Amino acid sequence: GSSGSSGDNCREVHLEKRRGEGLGVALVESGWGSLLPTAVIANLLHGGPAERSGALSIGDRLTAINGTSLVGLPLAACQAAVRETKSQTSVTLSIVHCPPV
Repeated sequence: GSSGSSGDNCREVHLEKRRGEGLGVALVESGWGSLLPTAVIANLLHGGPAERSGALSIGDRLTAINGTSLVGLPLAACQAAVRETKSQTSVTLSIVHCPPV
């Protein structure tokens, strides 16, 4: 049925880049958390396929890319996976969508 319940709090953001086009994203290693670290956007290329979106901005925490659960993996992994997209003409970024306290 229509899967919809308090469990997964994220936002799927698909993009359209050119074959071999730099995604235009900069992630780093974060400590904040409970058991494992998270992927936090350190910097973004003001003028890329990811930024052009407007929603994805420095800070947001990445969870996966094009269907690649990165949550848990070290920054290196995310840095190696985020690069692959370069060749791809599409990019699906999924970050956390927490409510405005």
